[PDB]
Amino acid sequence: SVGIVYGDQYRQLCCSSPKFGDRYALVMDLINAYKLIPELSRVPPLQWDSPSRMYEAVTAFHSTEYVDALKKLQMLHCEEKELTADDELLMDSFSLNYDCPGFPSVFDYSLAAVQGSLAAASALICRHCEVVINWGGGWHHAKRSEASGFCYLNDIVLAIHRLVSSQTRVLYVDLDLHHGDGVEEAFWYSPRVVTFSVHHASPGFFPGTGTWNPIFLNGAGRGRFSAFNLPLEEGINDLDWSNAIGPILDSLNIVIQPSYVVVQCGADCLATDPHRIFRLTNFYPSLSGYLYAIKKILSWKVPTLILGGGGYNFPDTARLWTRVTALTIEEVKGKKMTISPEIPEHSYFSRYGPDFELDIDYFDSIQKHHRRILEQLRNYADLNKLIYDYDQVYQLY
Ligand SMILES: O=C(NO)c1cccc(C(=O)Nc2ccccc2)c1
Ligand SMILES: [K+]
Ligand SMILES: [K+]
Ligand SMILES: [Zn+2]
Repeated sequence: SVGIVYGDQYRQLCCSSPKFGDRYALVMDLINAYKLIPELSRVPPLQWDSPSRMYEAVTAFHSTEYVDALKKLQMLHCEEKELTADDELLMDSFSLNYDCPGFPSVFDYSLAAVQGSLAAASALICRHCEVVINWGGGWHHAKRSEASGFCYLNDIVLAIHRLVSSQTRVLYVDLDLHHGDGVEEAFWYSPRVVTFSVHHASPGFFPGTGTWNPIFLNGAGRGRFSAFNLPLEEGINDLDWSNAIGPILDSLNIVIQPSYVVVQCGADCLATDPHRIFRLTNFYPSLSGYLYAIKKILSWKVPTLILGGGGYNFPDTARLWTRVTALTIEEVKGKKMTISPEIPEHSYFSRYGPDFELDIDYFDSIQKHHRRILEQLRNYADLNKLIYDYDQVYQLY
């Protein structure tokens, strides 16, 4: 089946943050408005037997002291009184400040994504679902003891850890506009989790990694060559973005033969995202780079976790992820999803004006990266004794 994470409490928590507002509600309600919910298996978020079991799960990646501080931040933001200087300094030591502020539900909000993505991983492991979608997850920037980029807990890392610990290899594909630094770092020393991020990178652009640092770092220790990156200049359209990552994706699957694929599908590469950097679309006849990538990953018939992430044009993010959800149903079940070009009437219909259409309202370096990435993949296969056909992989590019 195709699973999707939702629930009443989950929805409330995913809509409780100042940065992402009600985005998750728009996403799930547009999926509902297009009558996709009956096609999908609801995956309930994971809950625990006790505080200690919860800490045991979250501190599989995060430090106890960081989790403590994040919970304290929520507590402090539920009281009217201003933080003490000592508490401000404590929060600063975990980067729980500036772009990762406190708010009254910050811990419950952050933990909810973890609950959803851990449940999604478990549904894949027990083979209840062949693919699971979590549009409340995908928070790729959070580090062991540091919040970053409005990511407080790294649900992706925790989900991947569950998968790899269930020879199991996981391929992580990060389609967000931003470099997936938190996930890359978590598995920097781990050959069995290969990370691949395609992203914009340029001087001063967040978070700064995923590019020449100069040479290209790619993992360390036994994880050498296991972290892949494709930085792209601003302005790239569906076709060029698709041709840039298509052969890399196919080569990674052929060589790594992953037992699971985890995809972060942040929507901030859309031409209409307020970042205004890439020119991708949700068009489904150019073909949306996102849909091209997802279709290609699902053609591998590997159990796959599809997560959300960035996306700051909330209606267009719902437009894109609704099409990703329909495409996943089609590819996995084999059942054609016919979707009207009109946004159906529903709770948030007015948010899609004035056009009220499903299509978003939008009218050599890469060759060098391919040669570099192919060489790195050969080095990865050699170091990890993976038998693969070099000529066939070369023909993909
Ligand atoms: O998506 C991200 N990382 O995957 C990310 C990380 C840090 C900051 C922002 C950010 O604030 N973006 C934004 C730009 C313009 C308008 C609204 C929001 C986004
Ligand atoms: K990315
Ligand atoms: K790795
Ligand atoms: Zn992003």
